[PDB]
Amino acid sequence: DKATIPSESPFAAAEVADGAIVVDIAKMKYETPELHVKVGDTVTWINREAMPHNVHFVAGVLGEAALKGPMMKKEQAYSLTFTEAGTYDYHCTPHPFMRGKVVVE
Ligand SMILES: [Cu+2]
Repeated sequence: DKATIPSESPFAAAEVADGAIVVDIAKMKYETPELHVKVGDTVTWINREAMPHNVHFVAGVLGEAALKGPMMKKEQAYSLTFTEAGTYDYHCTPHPFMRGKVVVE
């Protein structure tokens, strides 16, 4: 896997690690649809709206199988730590029109 997952379950926005690299989700969009980070960084998505959202990576992207993240409720978060350079596209399972990518340098 080209990513590790600190927590399988979503957690509270207030529980996000200091100096976290945050991508907010609001208005049915990932606020930073093109995020650039370095190898070893942890990316955290935070849902700021009542409609649940997730991040879903298709099979072959971060590993052999698809990585379908859990649904985040309002003010819930979810992290992924990227261990290899590359460009990783993702989308929201229930709302596939919501798309983003993280470019690991
Ligand atoms: Cu969504």
